[PDB]
Amino acid sequence: GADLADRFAELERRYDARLGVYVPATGTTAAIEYRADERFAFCSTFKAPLVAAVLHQNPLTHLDKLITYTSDDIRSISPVAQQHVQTGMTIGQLCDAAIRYSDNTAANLLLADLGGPGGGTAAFTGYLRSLGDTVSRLDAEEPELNRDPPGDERDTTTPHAIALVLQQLVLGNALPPDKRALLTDWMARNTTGAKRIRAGFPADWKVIDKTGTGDYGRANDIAVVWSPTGVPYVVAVMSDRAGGGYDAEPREALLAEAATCVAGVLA
Ligand code: NA
Repeated sequence: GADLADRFAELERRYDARLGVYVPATGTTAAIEYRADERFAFCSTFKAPLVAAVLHQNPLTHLDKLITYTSDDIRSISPVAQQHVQTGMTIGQLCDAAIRYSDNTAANLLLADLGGPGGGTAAFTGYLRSLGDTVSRLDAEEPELNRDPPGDERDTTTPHAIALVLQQLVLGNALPPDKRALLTDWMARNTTGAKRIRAGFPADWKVIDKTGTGDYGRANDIAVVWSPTGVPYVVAVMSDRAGGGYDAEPREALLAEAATCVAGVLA
């Protein structure tokens, strides 16, 4: 008799990694949970709820507010923002870049919009508290949030927590449907996750996601997937390879394989 947890454990051993998985239960399906209550660094996965917080806090007209910044605001990696130092970027453009290009400057600017220059990470955490998440915490802005040592609770979430956050944001009622549609669209057009959860699900499944990558071999992806018949699931996959040191290689393929196991039981 097979056991999916044993297969996740095999993946761990094969990649010399720690893997966390959460797929919330539905009316038709059991939860999938593997190290789901263990802490993993957010890395860039926080950018999706960040955009939700900004959407939540403001009228949609706020998307047109122009944010200006200088070259001294640029934090690697900022594929969009570093090309717009002269023009600035609107809040909407920043949300786009933060999700679709994992743009770090965009994320820091959004944190500043949310909670001001000193308060953004605290404001973000407070948004998660408002969704019922009492475990997650954001402490640093980009790029330091990717660099906490293993064991350090700063800048961490759990697969269970982030999955339930994403569930509420995309499938639930955390956002009104207009704002929900914007978040969903940005995630749907993400340029970063083709080799993660997307790679484990057949082509006839829709996948929207937000990736995260950091030190200690951290590679995460949080997604909402729809079956070919329109049935949605939230899939959170987190990993690290802390045993390898701060410069351990993040392994996208581990997330792809984890997602394959998930798809195998959801299909
Ligand atoms: Na400027």
